[PDB]
Amino acid sequence: HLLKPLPADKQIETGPFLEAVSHLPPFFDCLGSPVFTPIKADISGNITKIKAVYDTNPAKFRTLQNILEVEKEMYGAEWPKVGATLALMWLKRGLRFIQVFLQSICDGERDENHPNLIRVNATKAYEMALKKYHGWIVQKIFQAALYAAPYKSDFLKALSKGQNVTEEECLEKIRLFLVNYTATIDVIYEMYTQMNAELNYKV
Amino acid sequence: HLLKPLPADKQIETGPFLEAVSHLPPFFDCLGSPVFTPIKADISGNITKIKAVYDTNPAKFRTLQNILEVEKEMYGAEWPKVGATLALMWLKRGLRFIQVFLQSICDGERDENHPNLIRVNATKAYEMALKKYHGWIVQKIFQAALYAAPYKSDFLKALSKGQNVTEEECLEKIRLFLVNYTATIDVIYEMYTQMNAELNYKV
Ligand SMILES: CCCCCCCCCCCCC/C=C/[C@@H](O)[C@H](CO[C@@H]1O[C@H](CO)[C@H](O)[C@H](OS(=O)(=O)O)[C@H]1O)NC(=O)CCCCCCCCCCC
Ligand SMILES: CCCCCCCCCCCCC/C=C/[C@@H](O)[C@H](CO[C@@H]1O[C@H](CO)[C@H](O)[C@H](OS(=O)(=O)O)[C@H]1O)NC(=O)CCCCCCCCCCC
Ligand SMILES: CCCCCCCCCCCCCCC
Ligand SMILES: CCCCCCCCCCCCCCC
Ligand code: NA
Ligand code: NA
Repeated sequence: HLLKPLPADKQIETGPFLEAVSHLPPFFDCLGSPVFTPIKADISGNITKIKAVYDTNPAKFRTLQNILEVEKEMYGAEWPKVGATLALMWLKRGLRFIQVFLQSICDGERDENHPNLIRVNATKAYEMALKKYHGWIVQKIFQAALYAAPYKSDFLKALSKGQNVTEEECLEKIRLFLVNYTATIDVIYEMYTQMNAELNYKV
Repeated sequence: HLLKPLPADKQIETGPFLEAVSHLPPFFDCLGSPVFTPIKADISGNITKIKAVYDTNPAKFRTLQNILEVEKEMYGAEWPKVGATLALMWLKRGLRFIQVFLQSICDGERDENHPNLIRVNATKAYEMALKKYHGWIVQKIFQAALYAAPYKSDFLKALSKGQNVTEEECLEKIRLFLVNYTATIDVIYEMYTQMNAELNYKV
């Protein structure tokens, strides 16, 4: 479930984007703990919200840019803290977490003392994508939750279950996925900047 | 939204029980933090599951005892870790948490160093109702989450907002609620014992 390549105009079609990222919450099951259940629910809830908006008028909401532009017009001063704009503001952070996490694993980043954990990789991704938006209590909850993360080898095997591929092949496929995925996330973040749609409030 | 008194036969009608406890998740908002959102979702999800079972045949599922008896018959060896029996096994723990927490506040239990927090009351309730069913990682997550709890005075005011009553009056109304609520929870727990429907697994 690769993302589509970016067109020259860098516009991201909403329908296909939603279809693609809808495949990402299931992989949370690959972490193997109920600790990750509310996480999968938050990301799913963002996707549901954006889809619900889109479905009201797919042509009006053809692209993610259209969502922001249209909602900016539709709403008052509560924008961008409303609607699919808010849902995508949070979704992009989760998407970026996943991106940074996977990229870190693929790049061979590891605690040389504990080379088969994924805590360093998840911590980096958390720092880069989400931490700034969490108050100290939520940050404490993340640090605790990371102990529930699987072994690296197990996580990777879970990502390729049934395919009977080597770890090296699994990582090559992740790297392939990361190309259009990273590009797409980067464009989304830049659009939030350009539209002055980004907020910095903590939860 | 008082619970009904217990009849001589101690049978608890499912429909009215569900209607009554459906009023309890909203009061989570009285804690004033997003930290409690996944908690309210778990308890709501149990109530939804039990209601969904009940709705298949309200007469068959007339009482909570009926639910356990019928599901024991309907299911194989997966019972009691299935169905509305499992949902109620977890719901009762949340209900008991609430009971112990409220009763502790009403009984004047406090950290004399910090008399306007509710951490001691919530810790006691957690220890008595849920802790045993949590692995160490989830227990760490609870301890962290408790820091998000409101001041006692604020929590109580939030429970009576609009009514313009004193704290003393608010607590008298809580104490009234606790009579049939405690009795009902105690019967539920005893039924799980009698039916050998209780499990001790940790999450
Ligand atoms: C039982 C004993 C007691 C203990 C219970 C305490 C439990 C406390 C758990 C707290 C955290 C649950 C995770 C969810 C966090 C969320 O609060 C945030 C903000 O969530 C956003 O809020 C907005 C309003 O401000 C809108 O409602 C958004 O919704 S809208 O659709 O309405 O616009 C919504 O996503 N999302 C987040 O921070 C994003 C989560 C992304 C995670 C990325 C993967 C990381 C994996 C990490 C590895 C560990
Ligand atoms: C974003 C950065 C990363 C950080 C994110 C990490 C977040 C981790 C949060 C973890 C905890 C969320 C709370 C939910 C816990 C639940 O896991 C448990 C068991 O839940 C049960 O599981 C069963 C299967 O075994 C069935 O599915 C039940 O469902 S069924 O309906 O299918 O049968 C379900 O209730 N319920 C519980 O432990 C019960 C909760 C009761 C709480 C009572 C009020 C206490 C208030 C406490 C004050 C603090
Ligand atoms: C601390 C664990 C958080 C890990 C979050 C990753 C779960 C999603 C996995 C996405 C895999 C998509 C790969 C497709 C090639
Ligand atoms: C650490 C905070 C957990 C508190 C859980 C209590 C929330 C539910 C309040 C129930 C109030 C019902 C009173 C009716 C009279
Ligand atoms: Na690179
Ligand atoms: Na007493």
